[PDB]
Amino acid sequence: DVSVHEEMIADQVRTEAYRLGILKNWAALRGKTVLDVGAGTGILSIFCAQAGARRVYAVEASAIWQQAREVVRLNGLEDRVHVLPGPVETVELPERVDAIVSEWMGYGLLHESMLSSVLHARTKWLKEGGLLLPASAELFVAPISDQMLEWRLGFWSQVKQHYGVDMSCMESFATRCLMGHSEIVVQDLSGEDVLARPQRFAQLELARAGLEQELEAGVGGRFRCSCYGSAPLHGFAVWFQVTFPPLVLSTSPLHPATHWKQALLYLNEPVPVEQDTDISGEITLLPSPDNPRRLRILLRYKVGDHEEKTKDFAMED
Amino acid sequence: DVSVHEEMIADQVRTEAYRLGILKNWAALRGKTVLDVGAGTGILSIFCAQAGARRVYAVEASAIWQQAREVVRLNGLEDRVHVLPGPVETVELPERVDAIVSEWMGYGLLHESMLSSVLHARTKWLKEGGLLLPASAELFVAPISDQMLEWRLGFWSQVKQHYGVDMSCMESFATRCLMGHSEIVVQDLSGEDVLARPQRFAQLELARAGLEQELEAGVGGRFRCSCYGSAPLHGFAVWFQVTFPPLVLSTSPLHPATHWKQALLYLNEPVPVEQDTDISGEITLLPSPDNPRRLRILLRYKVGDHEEKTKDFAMED
Ligand SMILES: COCn1cc(CN(CC[C@@H](N)C(=O)O)C[C@H]2O[C@@H](n3cnc4c(N)ncnc43)[C@H](O)[C@@H]2O)c(N)nc1=O
Ligand SMILES: COCn1cc(CN(CC[C@@H](N)C(=O)O)C[C@H]2O[C@@H](n3cnc4c(N)ncnc43)[C@H](O)[C@@H]2O)c(N)nc1=O
Repeated sequence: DVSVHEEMIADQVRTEAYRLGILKNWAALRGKTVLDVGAGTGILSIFCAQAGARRVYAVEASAIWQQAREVVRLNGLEDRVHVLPGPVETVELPERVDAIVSEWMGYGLLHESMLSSVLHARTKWLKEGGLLLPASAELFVAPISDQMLEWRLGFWSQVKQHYGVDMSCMESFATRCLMGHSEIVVQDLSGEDVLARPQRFAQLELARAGLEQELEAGVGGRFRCSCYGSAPLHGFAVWFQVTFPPLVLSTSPLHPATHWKQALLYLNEPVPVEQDTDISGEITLLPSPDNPRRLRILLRYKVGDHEEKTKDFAMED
Repeated sequence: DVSVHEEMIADQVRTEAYRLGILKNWAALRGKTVLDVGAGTGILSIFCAQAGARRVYAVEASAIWQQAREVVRLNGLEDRVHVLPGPVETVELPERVDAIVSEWMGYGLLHESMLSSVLHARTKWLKEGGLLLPASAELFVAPISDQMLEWRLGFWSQVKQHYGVDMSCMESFATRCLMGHSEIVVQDLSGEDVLARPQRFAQLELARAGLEQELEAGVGGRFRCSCYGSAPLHGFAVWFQVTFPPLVLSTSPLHPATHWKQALLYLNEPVPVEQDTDISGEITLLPSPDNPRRLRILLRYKVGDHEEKTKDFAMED
């Protein structure tokens, strides 16, 4: 229960990006009012007060709201930051607000579906022309050769050289277990895993008319790239960045690691690729039919001269 | 599902200890018959055949028995190693056996309670004077100051120095979450965490009359030690070793790491200790009332001049 909060506060990229994204908007926040949607243990509301906000409403649905109230008190801000328990959809604020801040991004950007609550608060509580922090988000994909996966699968074929027993038949079993499922896998990668230049496949402007309906219909787009070299293709990694009106908070595997890691879409088995193998496809992020908070990703892809294939993923538990 | 098997075969201590423990008994195994209780993917049965066993019955209750049959075939041993699906309690072997091998140890030695199946097979299938591999087990305890836990709890009090927001009130919350529960926690430690000389608190001779009834009544004993230095005491670590009639397979945090890690018994909160603080107590490993395969540990302990305390733990899921 503390574990998610520990991961957040140990994430220097996340924490410093928000701290400085908020501080860069001092001019817009000075003497103004802020709503923190899903304030958690409260650090973003405190940052907003430290950037000069007159008053901050920290709205938190979970039990941890009590810790935000204590953090506010410890920092001497109890008369300017008000912690309000419950869903933002039904909280009663005493006034409309000049800015909304929220740490709404989930794995694969949209898992848990919190953006809809930020948009609900924007409509209900944000003053005309008010500020959203962050203001926008971009989605990226790249083909991957997951070096750790390669090693895990291949180790069965190395048992003979280490213990004198051939265990290579386990490779196919392990491949079925680790790649043959249809779950999105959250795992951190690096440049050593990235097989082609990353491609931006969608852009979300949080204030833009129609975004709520786009989320319901599916967010995404097509991509195309060409492989850097020869390797087993394991699938694709999806990640995001968000922008504070600019400072960019990135979750790319080519940038410093974050608690969001990346969302991995594994093909049913490895596919050999070579330098300049063309890969194209389409990725759509959707709410799951049974749970709208569980991310679903529909992947279409075409590797080289192979036929276009499809794989329909749901977020791992 | 493959994950437990990957962890096993990547555990060089486990795999080499069994390989050499088996090979050291070549004289007793040459031309003889072996039962492998819970053969899994089969490597121990193959090792026994490579030590000269005439015939090996590899008994495996789970679905993975099919992989053991394929591993046996890949190594050309299908006419000497027979993979038999189902519980050893009801398998029909064609003959009594000269030796039993088994990888029966769980976390905290007895979690999952597989030893009882080895003892059932000994009674039912082992010839008089036959060999058990391993033959014996010892249980150890030491007081611990878990350096990673210390850092995790203390990081809340460092937030002010890194981001300018006091979050020290989260320390008590985090302590309640991470130490205030009554679950056994499986985690690997090292010498940096060990606060006093480890103490052996029980010895199990697998062939000895009465062991089945001891397991039901509880295995364990008293211990006493004196702390090396000043540190927050977080509780105790429990681990085991097993002996092949001698080669010792150790899961101590002072020895190379294994997939069994150690079983950690955290006190409800840290207790300061100093050089030469005397600690005494008693540890009993028991089957859980509701699930006999789930390990329960009853801990009595006395730190310095503090009163004796009790904590009743059950294995984490
Ligand atoms: C998104 O997926 C990752 N994710 C993120 C968080 C981060 N936290 C805290 C945010 C942060 N600013 C701090 O603690 O500093 C977001 C918090 O937002 C809360 N929340 C969600 N929808 C709400 C609503 N309609 N009204 C009010 N509160 C709502 C939710 O209960 C979390 O406590 C978490 N805890 N778990 C997660 O898996
Ligand atoms: C103990 O706690 C850790 N532990 C261990 C294993 C190791 N394996 C495989 C052993 C090994 N020699 C190989 O695969 O090389 C032990 C195997 O033993 C099987 N088993 C248990 N009781 C049985 C019975 N009465 N009759 C027949 N088979 C039985 C069980 O289904 C496992 O597959 C595992 N898989 N999970 C775990 O959590």
